[PDB]
Amino acid sequence: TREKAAQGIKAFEELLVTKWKNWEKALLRKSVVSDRLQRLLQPKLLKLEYLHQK
DNA sequence: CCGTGTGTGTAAAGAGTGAGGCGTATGAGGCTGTGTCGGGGCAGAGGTACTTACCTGGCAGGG
Repeated sequence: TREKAAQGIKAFEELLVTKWKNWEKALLRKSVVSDRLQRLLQPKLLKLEYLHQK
């Protein structure tokens, strides 16, 4: 299995394709939005906390 | 008269929840012990009609 993984190979699990469900699309939209917000907020939150501690 | 454009069977995926049994984990029980801490009483400050009597306002005199 080592030799087969090397030289490249596609195991059966890695080839499974599941058709995307309607609700998964909304879930991904909400996920992207929320994580973009968190990444934008973390810097300002740390800035504010540092200012308060100062 | 042979092109093609649409239907159809029926189990095969595709999810989509849902269910059931089993196996592991937990508990409860005295026991005995030892540090500790919330706890839970524990009392405690500390905040219907008629008649008679009594009181008040008024006008009156007195000095």
